[PDB]
Amino acid sequence: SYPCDEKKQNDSVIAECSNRRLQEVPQTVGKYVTELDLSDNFITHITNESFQGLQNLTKINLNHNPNVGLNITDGAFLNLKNLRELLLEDNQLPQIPSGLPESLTELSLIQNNIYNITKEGISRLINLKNLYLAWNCYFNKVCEKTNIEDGVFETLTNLELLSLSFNSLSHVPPKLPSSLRKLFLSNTQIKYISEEDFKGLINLTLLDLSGNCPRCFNAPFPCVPCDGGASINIDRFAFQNLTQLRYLNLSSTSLRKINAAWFKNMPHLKVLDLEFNYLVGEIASGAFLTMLPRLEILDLSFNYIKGSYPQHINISRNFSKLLSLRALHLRGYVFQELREDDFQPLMQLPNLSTINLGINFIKQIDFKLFQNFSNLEIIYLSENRISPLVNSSSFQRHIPHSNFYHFTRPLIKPQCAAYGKALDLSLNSIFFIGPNQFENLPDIACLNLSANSNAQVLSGTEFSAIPHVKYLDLTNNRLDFDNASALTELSDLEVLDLSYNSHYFRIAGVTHHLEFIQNFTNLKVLNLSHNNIYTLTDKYNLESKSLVELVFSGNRLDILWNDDDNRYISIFKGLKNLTRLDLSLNRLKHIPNEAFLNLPASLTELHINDNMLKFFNWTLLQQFPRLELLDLRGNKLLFLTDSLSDFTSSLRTLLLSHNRISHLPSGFLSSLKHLDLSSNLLKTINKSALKLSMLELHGNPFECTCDIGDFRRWMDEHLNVKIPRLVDVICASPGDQRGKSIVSLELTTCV
Ligand SMILES: *[C@@H]1O[C@H](CO)[C@@H](O[C@@H]2O[C@H](CO)[C@@H](O[C@@H]3O[C@H](CO[C@H]4O[C@H](CO)[C@@H](O)[C@H](O)[C@@H]4O)[C@@H](O)[C@H](O[C@H]4O[C@H](CO)[C@@H](O)[C@H](O)[C@@H]4O)[C@@H]3O)[C@H](O)[C@H]2NC(C)=O)[C@H](O)[C@H]1NC(C)=O
Ligand SMILES: *[C@@H]1O[C@H](CO)[C@@H](O[C@@H]2O[C@H](CO)[C@@H](O[C@@H]3O[C@H](CO[C@H]4O[C@H](CO)[C@@H](O)[C@H](O)[C@@H]4O)[C@@H](O)[C@H](O)[C@@H]3O)[C@H](O)[C@H]2NC(C)=O)[C@H](O)[C@H]1NC(C)=O
Ligand SMILES: *[C@@H]1O[C@H](CO)[C@@H](O[C@@H]2O[C@H](CO)[C@@H](O)[C@H](O)[C@H]2NC(C)=O)[C@H](O)[C@H]1NC(C)=O
Ligand SMILES: *[C@@H]1O[C@H](CO)[C@@H](O)[C@H](O)[C@H]1NC(C)=O
Ligand SMILES: *[C@@H]1O[C@H](CO)[C@@H](O)[C@H](O)[C@H]1NC(C)=O
Ligand SMILES: *[C@@H]1O[C@H](CO)[C@@H](O)[C@H](O)[C@H]1NC(C)=O
Ligand SMILES: *[C@@H]1O[C@H](CO)[C@@H](O)[C@H](O)[C@H]1NC(C)=O
Ligand SMILES: *[C@@H]1O[C@H](CO)[C@@H](O)[C@H](O)[C@H]1NC(C)=O
Ligand SMILES: *[C@@H]1O[C@H](CO)[C@@H](O)[C@H](O)[C@H]1NC(C)=O
Repeated sequence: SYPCDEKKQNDSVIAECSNRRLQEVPQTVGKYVTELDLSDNFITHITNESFQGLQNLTKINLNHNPNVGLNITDGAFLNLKNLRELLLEDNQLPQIPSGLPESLTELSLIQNNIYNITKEGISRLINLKNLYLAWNCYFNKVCEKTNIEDGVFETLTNLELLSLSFNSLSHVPPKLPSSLRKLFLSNTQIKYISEEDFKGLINLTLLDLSGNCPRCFNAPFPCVPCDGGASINIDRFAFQNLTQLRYLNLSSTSLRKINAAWFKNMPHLKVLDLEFNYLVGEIASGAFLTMLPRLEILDLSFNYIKGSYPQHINISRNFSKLLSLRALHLRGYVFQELREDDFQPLMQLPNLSTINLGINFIKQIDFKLFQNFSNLEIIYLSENRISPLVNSSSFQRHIPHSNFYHFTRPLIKPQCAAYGKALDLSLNSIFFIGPNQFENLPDIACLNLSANSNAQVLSGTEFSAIPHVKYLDLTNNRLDFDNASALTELSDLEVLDLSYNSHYFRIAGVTHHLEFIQNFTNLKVLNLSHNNIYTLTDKYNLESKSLVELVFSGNRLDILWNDDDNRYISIFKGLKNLTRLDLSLNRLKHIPNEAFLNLPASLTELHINDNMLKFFNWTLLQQFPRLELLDLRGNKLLFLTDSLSDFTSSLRTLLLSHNRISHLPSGFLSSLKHLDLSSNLLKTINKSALKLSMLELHGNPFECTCDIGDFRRWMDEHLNVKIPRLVDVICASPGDQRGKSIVSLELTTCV
């Protein structure tokens, strides 16, 4: 299957064929295909010729064509009347391709030049459930405003989703179809919303009016405010008939007042986005809060008053009325202290599991207040000013197809929250953890203390008040490991991340003690990456009866092993239950044979990539019966073993990309399902016949003489072995040949 990778399932077959440098649509496309993917190519012409009696095709993706306009022939797709989804994004169009099929349910024309939405190109469409027209006249192109001729949509009676964001409309278009469920109009330069704007949209569940009269604060053009920094103006009766509304986005509309009356007839509102407005007032005395007993997510982030740095956050009593609230986002309100009384209104909300107070520059917090909550699972306090526990103004400056407006990535890694209540204190000033640092905290399972300039010597008492932490993140600090009892008070610890604490490890004379590792009975994952460890004090071996994974990259094994009295010859041996080991980025030029033999026999996965090894004693693989993955990418390897099977019976994956292998020997030979030989120095592959699902080869300098026949043969016979990127497997020589994919070859002249 070339050049498109025909993948199968589920209950339909698709031809993955994008980003292959195509100038055209291959005709040689397996019949009876559900849909085709042709995004990210150089195609420039779409025509009747283009799709011939495909018939079967339901979906077509032609986005990003070409990667520098796109020419399309009227009625080009009509030959396909089973076409339901058509994607034409980033194709630089200046009009809605005329003559479009009526079988379309979904049509995307995002990121194009279309400034006129018309009945000729649209109204026929009829079966459209989803229509996307975002990013066409987003000043400038140049483009004054988007023009929608009156009634273009009313004939689309099955229209469930209409997206017109990032287009200058000035006014909401009339004659909208009552079937609408989602209406996106973010950044449409609409300043006034009238009573009649959404008159008959009785089925709306989502309305996005964000970025209209934005609060540009600390941003330049294309961010453009309404004259005099005025907020969007919404009529009192603008939403009286939108009783099905679940999601309302009013982020960055420069609102100062929220009219409670807008919500009288909106009992189902689950999500309300009010980020990037000027609502500190409303937050203190907002009547609109009494109208939302069913709200689950309220985002009030970045509503700070420039230059204001109040002592306390002023949260209205009415917050107590948001009985269905599950998450409250209060980033960037900016205040100095959080007292138990300040959060009174929220202590009764039964479903509140997430409180986000990131970026508030809070100096003090009465932590006992968190114990008075029914369901907190996530306490996000990153980027605050908590100090070790023994003003009047401030200068805070803030600086797709995607959004919601809140960094949709989770607040805490999921591998961490999964264990329980999570507390994030990263990016604070806990440069030293005091004796009462964590007093009065609920039972925390997940804790992040990353990036706090902490240079202390942990001694075994710092976490006595929260001894049930399972996942502890101590990355990016300058901890001084000079006490064997460090962290032993966390008997339940399962994941410990000490990455990026190189500062004391680098200094000669300072002592380093990692003995605490063995004291944990349930420790599973330990990451000591990027610590430049090159010596240990007194106790030279890491040991754990439980540890399963050890990430030791970015340290200095070259020094620990490559020199010495064999002090660290058995450094990892005592990791009796280890299955994964990362030794990348350790500047290894040579591994002592006994050093390698002492790695735990229990290993199933070993990474040694990105070192500088030139030889590898394969024979050593004999002592690793359970070894399934072996990674050696990014080295300087020269030769391969001639008898691989006399050493391994379990190896399944072998990664050797970015090496200096120039000759693949006889064989091999095997449980080996994956082999990566991409980016090496293979001029050609000698016959080497024969159970493997994948073989990577792009990047080698192949010699395209008739010798490329044995191999060329090989592939033809085995379409059962995936060769990702055949397109990139290229001829290095000879010169007429060079640059040509080893399959494009006009072999015939070979006779
Ligand atoms: C210190 O060292 C530790 C340990 O290695 C690092 O933490 C690990 O980080 C790795 C890499 O981020 C994590 O692996 C990732 O896990 C994600 C979540 O997995 C869960 O959910 C999936 C399905 O979503 C299940 O399959 C799975 O069993 C888990 O329940 C995955 O989503 C990630 O995606 C992977 O697969 C996709 C396939 O599409 C690929 O696109 C990705 O590239 C990737 O291969 C990935 O598997 C691992 O969870 C971490 N361990 C822990 C305990 O957190 C630290 O980050 C490191 N510290 C620093 C600073 O580097
Ligand atoms: C204003 O707030 C709005 C209310 O939340 C925001 O609306 C959201 O906008 C985002 C981005 O445009 C949409 O997210 C996308 O959704 C599609 C659809 O995926 C569907 O299928 C997947 C299966 O994989 C499923 O998991 C989803 O739940 C969907 O059913 C995705 O394909 C995209 O990758 C992306 O996630 C939201 O869907 C949309 N919310 C809703 C409820 O429709 C809006 O973005 C905000 N405005 C701005 C300017 O930020
Ligand atoms: C602890 O918080 C830190 C800081 O926010 C997180 O580290 C960042 O992680 C993100 C995404 O993984 C990266 O884009 C940043 O570069 C990281 N910054 C720093 C300072 O390291 C970290 O992921 C958090 N840890 C957990 C377990 O949630
Ligand atoms: C819109 O709201 C007004 C308010 O009186 C009401 O009279 C009208 O019936 C509503 N329209 C629809 C279609 O529900
Ligand atoms: C504890 O929570 C309840 C609300 O559930 C509240 O009445 C009480 O005042 C809180 N305790 C303190 C000390 O704030
Ligand atoms: C909210 O909390 C109540 C009481 O703990 C629980 O019964 C309910 O299921 C929770 N709501 C959701 C949506 O999980
Ligand atoms: C570790 O720290 C504890 C508390 O400071 C201390 O009592 C002990 O002497 C230190 N040294 C060792 C090796 O445990
Ligand atoms: C940790 O293990 C070492 C060596 O077995 C032992 O000396 C020490 O008492 C242990 N520490 C704790 C807190 O259990
Ligand atoms: C070995 O690792 C496995 C997998 O996490 C774990 O279940 C087992 O308890 C570990 N062994 C010991 C001795 O803790």
